[PDB]
Amino acid sequence: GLVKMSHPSGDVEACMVQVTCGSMTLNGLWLDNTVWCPRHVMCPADQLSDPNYDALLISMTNHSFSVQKHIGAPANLRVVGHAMQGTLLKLTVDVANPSTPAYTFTTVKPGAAFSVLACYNGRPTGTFTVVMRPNYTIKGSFLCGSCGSVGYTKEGSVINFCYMHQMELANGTHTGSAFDGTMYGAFMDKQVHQVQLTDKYCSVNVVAWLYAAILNGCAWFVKPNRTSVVSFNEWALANQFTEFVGTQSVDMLAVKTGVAIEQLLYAIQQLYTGFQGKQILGSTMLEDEFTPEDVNMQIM
Amino acid sequence: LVKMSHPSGDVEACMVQVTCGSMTLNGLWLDNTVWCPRHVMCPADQLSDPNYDALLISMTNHSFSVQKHIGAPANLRVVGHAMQGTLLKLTVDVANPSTPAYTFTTVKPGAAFSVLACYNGRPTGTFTVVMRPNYTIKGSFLCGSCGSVGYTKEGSVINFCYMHQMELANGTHTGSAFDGTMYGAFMDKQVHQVQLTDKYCSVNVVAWLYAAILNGCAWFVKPNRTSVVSFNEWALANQFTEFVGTQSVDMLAVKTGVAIEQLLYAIQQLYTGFQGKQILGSTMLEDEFTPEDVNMQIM
Ligand SMILES: COc1cccc2[nH]c(C(=O)N[C@@H](CC(C)C)C(=O)N[C@@H](C[C@@H]3CCNC3=O)C(=O)COP(=O)(O)O)cc12
Repeated sequence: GLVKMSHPSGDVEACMVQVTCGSMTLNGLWLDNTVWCPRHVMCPADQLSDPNYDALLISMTNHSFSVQKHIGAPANLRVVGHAMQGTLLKLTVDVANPSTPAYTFTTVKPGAAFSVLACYNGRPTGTFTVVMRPNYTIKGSFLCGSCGSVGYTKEGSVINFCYMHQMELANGTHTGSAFDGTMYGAFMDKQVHQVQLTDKYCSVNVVAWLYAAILNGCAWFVKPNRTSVVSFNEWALANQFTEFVGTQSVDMLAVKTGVAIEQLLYAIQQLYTGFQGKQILGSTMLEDEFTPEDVNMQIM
Repeated sequence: LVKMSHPSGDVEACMVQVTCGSMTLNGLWLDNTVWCPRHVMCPADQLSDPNYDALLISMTNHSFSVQKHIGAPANLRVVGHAMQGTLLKLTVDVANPSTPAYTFTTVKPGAAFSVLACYNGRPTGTFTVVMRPNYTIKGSFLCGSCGSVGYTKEGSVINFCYMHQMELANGTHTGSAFDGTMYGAFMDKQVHQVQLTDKYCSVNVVAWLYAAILNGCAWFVKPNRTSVVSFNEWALANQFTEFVGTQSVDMLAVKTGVAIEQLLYAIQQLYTGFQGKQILGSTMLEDEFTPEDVNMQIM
């Protein structure tokens, strides 16, 4: 009973713009008087292989950037200021966005989930939820012209913006910026080829998923045997597994099932070996794309 | 290959709480009409078998109160109530200023649509389902989600295709088309209901296999071929839907040079087992991705 859920995209659609510098164009996020977009917008296609953004910046001026609002309330958008921030450009416009929602800037830790709004030419086209892999990449769907799309969560009315798209790596694997400018996984926003670290299973999400299995009757894998957290984080470091860090959302699951964290840590150790042709909520491989928060809100 | 819905801000602009005595759920506000599941008239007790025909005439000028909570808040005075199928078609003295260009098309099994789940007239989450061959959906609805809406978008035209109404034994859901008719003809009544046995969306597996080939996973292709007509006869006995090709499945055939009928035969083999192999990271066949999905996302 567990489906990939995203926040309703509206609030964010009200903030998407197109940013242009010469002929290069991408997506931006118009919050109040500021417009954020990736800095590789300044760089001509020729210098993309080794750009000199400190050069490009000083070489640029407000007349280099044109911002346009293609959706909903149309907009006369004029830049009056610019700064670069890590891999992020911080343009200043003269009209505050009236549809600016309550927002903050938190950097996601691995394993956590967030919604992302897939935009092209400052026009939203699709929404989908991802999880921040331990190798600090994401398995989204992103095409030509999608940079500057945004990733956001939402507690209450506050949108926590967390991700701006930037690049694609090997096949299908993507990464980007936190809004403090820093690229996740210390990747370089250049057209060079770059190698990713190895992807690990987020152990906490596996735990949640097993909990959701218990909640839907699929419990055959629950044995009395228990492996500690301290012991688990040790076996974990040598089997492509993340340190298990327990949270109160996990304790809540542990009570309504009466099955302890350490019971499901020990099963994880057996099930990575092989299901031996068995299913848990329809799958043969451990699921790590669902958070304990997810399982709580969804199977509540 | 990710599960992807449309943006929802358009649909979010139309959501609305409808309240009728003790009962409350979501509606959709387009022009001067608010749509909603008709069981709001039934008091909570008497749902085991209501007389919606009785309940409707018992209604008066002020039986329904209607609130908009997002954007410009508002109570709306209703000026006329008509029924239609399992839905209440309510008439309101203010046309929705954020009304989009829309149609009401019934969805057929195998096709994907976006859902916007609401509780008390408030959008909370959005996802994408496929309509199961047995006319249920595998979704995530809780208490008060009644009235949430499923849609597709063809250009900038919202195609409303679903209003959620109920949950069967374990979390398989259904609702109505906007013509009023329940998918699967389940009854908007509080009784246990048998869902037919599901099947495999043959076309969506052919799409998914084409998604593999595109990503370099071609090991399962062999020059053998099963004809569509052969397949469907076979499908009847093996829990599959009949295959109906498409301009979109044809695009995959071209940019892969792999015939539909090769993957039809390839389906018949893989239905047994993968023989210790994996396809895009999976052991069983995957049927929730459409030929349109594969076309858009590997393009
Ligand atoms: C009667 O013996 C049964 C046996 C076995 C299964 C059964 N299922 C239902 C049922 O589903 N009943 C509908 C109302 C009837 C009249 C059609 C309902 O309740 N629908 C929800 C949506 C549901 C809530 C849970 N997830 C959803 O999607 C509304 O949105 C309101 O929500 P709430 O009443 O406040 O929970 C009755 C029943």
